[PDB]
Amino acid sequence: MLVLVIGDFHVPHRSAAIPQVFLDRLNTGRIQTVLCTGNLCGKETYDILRTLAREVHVVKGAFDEMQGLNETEVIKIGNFKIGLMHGHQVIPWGDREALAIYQRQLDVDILITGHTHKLETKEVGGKYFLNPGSATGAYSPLVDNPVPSFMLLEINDSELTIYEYTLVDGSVKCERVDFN
Repeated sequence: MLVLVIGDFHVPHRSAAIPQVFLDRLNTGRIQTVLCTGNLCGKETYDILRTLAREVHVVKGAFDEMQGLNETEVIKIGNFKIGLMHGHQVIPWGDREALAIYQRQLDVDILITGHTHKLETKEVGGKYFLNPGSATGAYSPLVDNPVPSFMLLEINDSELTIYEYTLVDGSVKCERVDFN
């Protein structure tokens, strides 16, 4: 099971484009599932996501207006129950304890959130908290210099691998995080 974790595409009145390199890479992968944190540019973004994987999941973002978008979603992949939400609702923002409360609320092994516009992989108390950052490196009050980012998860049962992709200084960088 290969899962593309992406989100935070658009900010109102600010134009952002997904880097072509990310698109070229994403277009050929055998990506089974897409978990999107929300904040889509519009229908164009959804069309793109539909091309990447058979199964696409999108939660409601701060600026999302698409009808039928749930605030939270829970998907089971391998041995992991995955919780997904935009993360603007987690107050205080990005706080470990606040996120922990939501993870417990959703009763999931993995909690995926965006909002911060900073990609982060963290394991706390045997639970995993993942943020893929902004795919387009969109403006955020929270971060001075956001960079385009996304995550690819390789899950085989209880084995979790995170591929953190970021575009820094015009050159793509990738880091691998292993969890058992």
